Amino acid sequence: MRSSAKQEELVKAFKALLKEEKFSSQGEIVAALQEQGFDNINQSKVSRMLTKFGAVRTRNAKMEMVYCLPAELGVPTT
Repeated sequence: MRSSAKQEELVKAFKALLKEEKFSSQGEIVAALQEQGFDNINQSKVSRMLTKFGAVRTRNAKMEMVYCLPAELGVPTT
């Protein structure tokens, strides 16, 4: 019985957005999360999360170089 609104959402959202293979830059996912429901996001937050989580830029179904997520890296805990 503990309803504490912690930032364990910005992490599920971040990893999910990347794994969908749509965003081709930081600023792209920066704006995306603002539409999702995060008013605490900027270019530094997105560039920091990319380096922190360890995302990779790869060619998708249509050869577009977009941001995606490799093997399980960045489990919610801290």
